[PDB]
Amino acid sequence: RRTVEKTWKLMDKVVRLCQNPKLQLKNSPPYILDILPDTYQHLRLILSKYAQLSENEYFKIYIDSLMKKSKRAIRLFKEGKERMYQDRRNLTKLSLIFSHMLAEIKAIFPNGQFQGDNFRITKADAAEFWRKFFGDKTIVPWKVFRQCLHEVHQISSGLEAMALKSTIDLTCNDYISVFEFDIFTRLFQPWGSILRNWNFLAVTHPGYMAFLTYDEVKARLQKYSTKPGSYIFRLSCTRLGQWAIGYVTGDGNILQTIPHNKPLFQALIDGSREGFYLYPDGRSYNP
Repeated sequence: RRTVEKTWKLMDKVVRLCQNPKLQLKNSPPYILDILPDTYQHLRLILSKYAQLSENEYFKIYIDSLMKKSKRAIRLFKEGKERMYQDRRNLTKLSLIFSHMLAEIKAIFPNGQFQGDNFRITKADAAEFWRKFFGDKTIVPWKVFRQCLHEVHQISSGLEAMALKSTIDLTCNDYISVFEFDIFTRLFQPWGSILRNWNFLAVTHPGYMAFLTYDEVKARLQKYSTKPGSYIFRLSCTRLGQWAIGYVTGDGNILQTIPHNKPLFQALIDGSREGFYLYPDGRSYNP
């Protein structure tokens, strides 16, 4: 708790810094003004229930992530000055990453207790991969993983690795827990063509907006009312491991679907067929 008294303390400076009126935070997911507070409430849940907690390696890496994370914001509010109303956009990249650190600690410690030992990963192939390789593990550094990842699904170049590090390392801490893992496995399934989809999808596809809000997505496709068929897809902070599809109707309107649990790969392949998905990001060509 010694360092976490130092962890919360840092987090309060930050919620202290954000609450500034000159910031006009339009708290639309994520709400840096809630995720952070909620993150504390849970640490109380977690610390309530628990030296066994002390040796938890993920807890250590995690709180390390949180604080390392906390001070950067402040430092940010420092460097930035007036700019505070690229240093800003950075702020958002963060409230985002905190949003995820939220979800993960929530997932590894449900109701307040450690259950990483038993995370049930959604896709099976996916699960045997990790079990086989990591088995008992809950968190794994980046290099290690990539290496194993590599024994099965070869990674074309140092460039692409990091780019993938980028897509799997949410919390941004150079480690990959079963969670950051379990989400990405569900995002880019099926397990066999793992890296194949990812590349075709979130790397060269004009239709991959990464994280976005339902208001922004609409916002963007308001520039295509004129052309129904135009669509784009995204991830969601409020529901990680999930893609939602936005597109414009022959009614001129803008609709939003979320596949239940059919991959994006097919969805788009099909929706494009009923002539639903035809001009990725209002762009002529569509793969």
